[PDB]
Amino acid sequence: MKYGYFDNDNREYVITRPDVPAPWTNYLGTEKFCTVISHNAGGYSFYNSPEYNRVTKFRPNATFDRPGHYVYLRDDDSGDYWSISWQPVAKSLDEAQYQIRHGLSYSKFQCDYNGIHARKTLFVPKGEDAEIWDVVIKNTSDQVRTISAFSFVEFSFSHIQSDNQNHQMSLYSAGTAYRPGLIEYDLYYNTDDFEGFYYLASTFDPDSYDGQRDRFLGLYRDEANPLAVEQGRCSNSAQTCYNHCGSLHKQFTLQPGEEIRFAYILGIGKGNGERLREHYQDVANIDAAFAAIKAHWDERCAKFQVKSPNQGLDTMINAWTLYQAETCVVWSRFASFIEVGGRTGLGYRDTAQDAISVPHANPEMTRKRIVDLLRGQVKAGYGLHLFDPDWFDPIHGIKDTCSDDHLWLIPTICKYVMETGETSFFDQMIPYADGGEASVYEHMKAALDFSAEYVGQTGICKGLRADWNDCLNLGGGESSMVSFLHFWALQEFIDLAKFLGKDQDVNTYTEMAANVREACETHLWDDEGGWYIRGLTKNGDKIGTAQQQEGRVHLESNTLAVLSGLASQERGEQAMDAVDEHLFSPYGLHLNAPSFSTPNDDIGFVTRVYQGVKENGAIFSHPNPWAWVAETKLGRGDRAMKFYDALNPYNQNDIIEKRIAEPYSYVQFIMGRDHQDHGRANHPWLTGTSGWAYFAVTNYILGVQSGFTGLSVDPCIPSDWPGFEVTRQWRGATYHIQVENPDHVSKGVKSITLNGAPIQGRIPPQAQGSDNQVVVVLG
Amino acid sequence: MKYGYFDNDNREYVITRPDVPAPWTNYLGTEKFCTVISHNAGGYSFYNSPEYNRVTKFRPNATFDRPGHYVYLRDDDSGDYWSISWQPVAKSLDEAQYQIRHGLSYSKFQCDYNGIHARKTLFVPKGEDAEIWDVVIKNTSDQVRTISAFSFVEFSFSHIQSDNQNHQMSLYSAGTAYRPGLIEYDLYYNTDDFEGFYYLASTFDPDSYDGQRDRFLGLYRDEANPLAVEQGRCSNSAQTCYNHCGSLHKQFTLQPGEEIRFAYILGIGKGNGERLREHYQDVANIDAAFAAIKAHWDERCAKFQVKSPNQGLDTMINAWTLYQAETCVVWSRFASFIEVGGRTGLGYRDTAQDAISVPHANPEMTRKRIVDLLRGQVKAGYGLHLFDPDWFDPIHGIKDTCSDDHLWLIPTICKYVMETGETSFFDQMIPYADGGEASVYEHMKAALDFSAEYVGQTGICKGLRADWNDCLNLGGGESSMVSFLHFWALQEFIDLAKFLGKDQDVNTYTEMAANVREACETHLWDDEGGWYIRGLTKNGDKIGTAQQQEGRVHLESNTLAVLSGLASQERGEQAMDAVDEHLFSPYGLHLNAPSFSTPNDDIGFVTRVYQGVKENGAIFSHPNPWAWVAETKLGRGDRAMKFYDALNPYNQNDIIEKRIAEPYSYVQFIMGRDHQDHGRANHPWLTGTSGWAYFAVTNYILGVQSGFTGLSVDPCIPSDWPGFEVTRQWRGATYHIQVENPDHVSKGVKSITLNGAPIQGRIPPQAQGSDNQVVVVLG
Ligand SMILES: [Ca+2]
Ligand SMILES: [Ca+2]
Ligand SMILES: [Ca+2]
Ligand SMILES: [Ca+2]
Ligand SMILES: [Ca+2]
Ligand SMILES: [Ca+2]
Repeated sequence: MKYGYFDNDNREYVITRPDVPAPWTNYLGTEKFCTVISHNAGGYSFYNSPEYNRVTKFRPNATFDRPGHYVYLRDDDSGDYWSISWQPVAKSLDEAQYQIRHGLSYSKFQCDYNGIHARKTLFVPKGEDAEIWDVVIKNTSDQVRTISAFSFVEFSFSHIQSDNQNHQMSLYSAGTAYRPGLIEYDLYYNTDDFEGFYYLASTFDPDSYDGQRDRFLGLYRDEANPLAVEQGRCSNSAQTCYNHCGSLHKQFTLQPGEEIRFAYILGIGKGNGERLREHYQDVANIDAAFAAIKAHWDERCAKFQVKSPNQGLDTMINAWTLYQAETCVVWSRFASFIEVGGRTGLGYRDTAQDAISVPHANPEMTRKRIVDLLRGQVKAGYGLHLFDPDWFDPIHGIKDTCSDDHLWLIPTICKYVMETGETSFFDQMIPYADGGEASVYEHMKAALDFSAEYVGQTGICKGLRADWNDCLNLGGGESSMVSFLHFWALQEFIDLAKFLGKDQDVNTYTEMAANVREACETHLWDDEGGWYIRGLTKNGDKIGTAQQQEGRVHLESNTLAVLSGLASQERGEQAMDAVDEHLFSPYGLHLNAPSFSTPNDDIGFVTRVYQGVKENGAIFSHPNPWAWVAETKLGRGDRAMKFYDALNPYNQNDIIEKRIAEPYSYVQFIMGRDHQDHGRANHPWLTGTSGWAYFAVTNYILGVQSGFTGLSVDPCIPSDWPGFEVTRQWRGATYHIQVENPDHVSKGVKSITLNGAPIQGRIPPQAQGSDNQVVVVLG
Repeated sequence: MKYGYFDNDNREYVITRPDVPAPWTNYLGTEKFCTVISHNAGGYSFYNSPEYNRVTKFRPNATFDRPGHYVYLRDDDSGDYWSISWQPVAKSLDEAQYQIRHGLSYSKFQCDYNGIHARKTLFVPKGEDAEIWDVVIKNTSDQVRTISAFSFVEFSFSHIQSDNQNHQMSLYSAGTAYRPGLIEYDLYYNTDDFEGFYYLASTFDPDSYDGQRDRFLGLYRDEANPLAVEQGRCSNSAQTCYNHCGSLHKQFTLQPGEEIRFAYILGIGKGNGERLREHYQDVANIDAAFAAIKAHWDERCAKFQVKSPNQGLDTMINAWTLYQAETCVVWSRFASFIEVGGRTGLGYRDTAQDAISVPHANPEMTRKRIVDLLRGQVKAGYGLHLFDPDWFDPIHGIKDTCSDDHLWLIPTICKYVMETGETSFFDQMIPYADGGEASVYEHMKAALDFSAEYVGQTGICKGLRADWNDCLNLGGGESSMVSFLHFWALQEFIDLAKFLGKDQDVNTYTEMAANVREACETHLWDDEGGWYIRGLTKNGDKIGTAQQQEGRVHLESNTLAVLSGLASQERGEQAMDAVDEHLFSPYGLHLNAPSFSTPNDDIGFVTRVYQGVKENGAIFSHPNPWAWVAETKLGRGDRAMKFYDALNPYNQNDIIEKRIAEPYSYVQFIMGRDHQDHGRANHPWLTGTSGWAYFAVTNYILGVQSGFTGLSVDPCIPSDWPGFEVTRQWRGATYHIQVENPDHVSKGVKSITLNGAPIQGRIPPQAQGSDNQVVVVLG
């Protein structure tokens, strides 16, 4: 079953039926004001901090996704009413036709019902901290129609906790006041004239309004049947205390075929509402704002475009996965329909990894997040697991430290400089979170040295998940994954030091890497099963062996052994063959197998998790891309693509009855074979899977990699591919890459010509604005 | 307008119309399992800790109070369905007749609709950690009817925060399994076989069941129209992960006039469900359990009964206010429809005050809370503002200390011993929260000494509310109220030391009290306005003077000046006359006047609060009873009763359109004259107003006071009262008190006779089980 389709021409996902088994969401905003909106217009907005500056409310994890940003239409001759979004009124789908088009930073809602055509486009314009509701109403009937429009948003008390609890305080913390076409919401305890005021305005001069939620909705009614909408007029309520809303109403008389256009604006700050309601009265200003949003992504998408034999890959890489990846980098991981309170700010390992994905499209935000992470690192070398970047924008101990967080930052910083050429970044002085300062280069060495220190007696990095927090504590237990990650970070740093001429560091870290490789190859390989173990308990018992009954094969250790470059080709192929044989499924690769069924605290919390769920036997998406990278390094492009196709949401567009979640977004995890809901995808949007998937496909399958001295093209594709084409923008120059595979191999470059001239090695960075033809022949 | 009436005979409040403007709630449970339930069956249950052991979910502060404990009935011949409680199905009130009877620790729901009579009694039986749903269905039509019943509860993830957020974890933290007539809910991460398991069972053998919320309710539906109920059968769902519910269904065939009875049981712990569903199959066991709940309160109510000319006073004192007061002592202040997360445990000043109210009815719980408070006190002498008694059941600094918390404990402990005669309690060794131990007596001296130390240069106690937390910080600013409270606590302690023969302490604290009185009479009286000021800013500016434009007269300082016994009769009368003239309203006494309109941090956060709201000009209920006590000490019974009648919820039974909240419960505050909603009552049930109101009426208006050596009867009533009667149980003996007022005075005892013999002074404690006639003649 399917509920929509991909519109490649307009870069939108079209939902043709609104009764989807779950809310399919989209993100509005590219700067500070953000809105998480569903195909049923359910959702909320926040400014900068989802935890402390929520703008409109949200009652999560319920059968309905309310409240939202709704527009109710009413036929004043009959009293009939409906919403432009299907919910909350939920007019019969046998009577009304709904369509939702989720685009990049905008969502279009459409409803055709009983002679009235209505469209509503929600988007956050660049340059403003507000959301525009561009509404168009057309009378498609043969008679004069009188239609009233009502907006609705329930204003938040700003702190999520204040919306969820402590109402003894929050119910008396705000008030509403009215001025022509503007409901002004005052957070009374927040004296900042900007952050302490919200508003809902209309470009039309209202006939009525409501600032009190209980008056608009009415007693024993909810968003599905507001009293104001039913009776055809608001109560013109506005007062201090209790729950507030932003409802503006206007009646329109439409001749047959006549259409009208107007807008509502939800925003923050005194003075902005009166200004924008006037500004957008000239619809040309709305169109101009929308055009800027289209341009924003056109510019980004154009920096990497691919044309290959795989339509699913092309569709996702050329738009959706880039979009999801950058969304993570810009908005972080704590504002969705799943993350709705508590954790806020930046997760160290999450953003460190996310930031490696789109420096080619958004270098400024990538640099910002990297600086945030460097500022969130302590002198010891590790990073604060969870912190608010605003804290350090001009601290926990080793017990709460997660052994891998800081290491992910190394490859990411190296990639950022490779991409932008900002080599001076390494000399920039950045303060440590716990006092003092050091250059970016030294921050990096502090991270590498930390992991070299925190190892066991056999030379393996400490790290094991004891509690329910996905954190590799240092309280006992060694992790194969951390050692492999350390090796990878070391290889990256070695290349850097070599490029910078830091001979002393080259020797130091080459030696360190050498010791890591020897220790891993000696202690982590299981020659009975033919794979790498997950690690060892604090008592020295190997976890992930061929002799154990549960948790024998682990995805993370085996994929990273190869991705890092530590594993030999021989062990790499066998380990990945075990991954394929024991972990592959039509929905993607399982994290481990068999699932754990016996609680064992020496192994970790994973033994206390349901089978086929989360860390215990589920298809955890994040590590899947690592398997693709591993396969490309082994030269098995067909194997890599088998894995890619299985996880690609695009290919599951017509199995929603099983997947449930959005077919345009990667999710945190899919229920594994051991759970009765095997196949159901959970937690779309804010997952590191998107950044890694984008990175894996662009840099390893398609094989396009920026470097310190040149651009490399070394693809690993399915042998049956006749070739493919990529448009890559790097350091201000364009590279039109054409890959030819006449001998039908998977990997191996026979020749590369730059502008008609054969070259050997990487492509040197060309002049600013230059357009270069690059022909790569595999063989 | 009214929505019900008081049924004095059955000690229940009868709601005859369910479309009340707000949820009118009741509390089920007397031991550890508690349920906050509304007249629409909305609400939730928790075990011991509302924060960490919630049993069923609750979506607060919304237009509907859901979810709840619902029973849906369906006519299987027509497909029509409705709930026994009006909501959530909300059958037209022109078609169905609903009645709800809230009783002491039980609630009866009734629905008469289209030939079917149904009753549902919810109550938590003593001895079990569960809630019984006693259901009776009767066919009152002239034809055979086939009716199906469905239960519904949405199981909580136990931690309130886990229900509200962090679903990335909680959605995979539980599961359901089914056994005949029992849905077993497993909190997977809680290994305790008792606390880590909930259940919903039925005495009947089910025809179908549902453990998955999404299957019972169905897609794009909610509690108002469950798919299972509409289709007439559950889907027999049960699995791990996602949201769970407890739905058991059974179809019944009823002959005309035939009725059936069965029960659902919501509870905690493995093994209990199978046991209780079987136990209650014999309805006699349900009746026996209900009888125990009636007995529980019959015993308590009988210990103090009054018959006076004031029906409102009698109705409330004989049942409702005692009930509300004891509810606060037993369940604390953090579980209602307003307090739904965050703060949990015990508020020091809240419980210290609450515990003075019902030692005559529940001495065991009173003693327990007193010990909790003593354990929550630090060596320095102050108490932890908010703490969990379980923490100390076998710490903040002076910056987070609230200057009055510990002082309230003194009069409360003295009262407890006076009431029970447990003089040995003073010698009991109790550990301080921050290490070490001392006798109860010494704990008390530590509190008194602390306040003597933390005073200003003029001798007034430090204390002023700087932030939004109702805490009198010691960071600068002096409080009249704290000094008066200190004096009151000192007078109480002096009487104690005198009784115990501690001459040295008698001299020490008499001297301390003397200094407090001199300092207050010298610096806190405003001879221009004729009242006591609120206090002084850290800069020495008096707050609450006749010359100021805002916040001139304050209720707390003026009432306590008299209640404490510090103020002279002359200043007392004038100060209280100012209270009457400037603060009295038909809804009760305002906290201060005029309201503040200019932010002034030297004065406190009150200057940043909306006018007529909370601390700034609202009718804050808590201090109102202090005014009654003050008036009785001044001998003005008519004035005291004017105040009592104005705040008494009972007298507002027919002005619900203005009051909104329950007419049987005191609330935290009523909107003041300065707010447009003046008259609206906010936050019923968990307010110290109930304990203080009970204490004020029983001990001061009716004037019955237990003492260390005898029982005192010194009433202060309206002059037109011909007299009144009280039945008082004290230390195992009964005192049948008859007060005669032939000369129509307000206060002053001419004579007192004990069992026919005239006596002078207090009534000596009589023999256990004795019944004594006490005749008091005023004159
Ligand atoms: Ca404000
Ligand atoms: Ca510096
Ligand atoms: Ca160019
Ligand atoms: Ca359990
Ligand atoms: Ca001891
Ligand atoms: Ca007796």
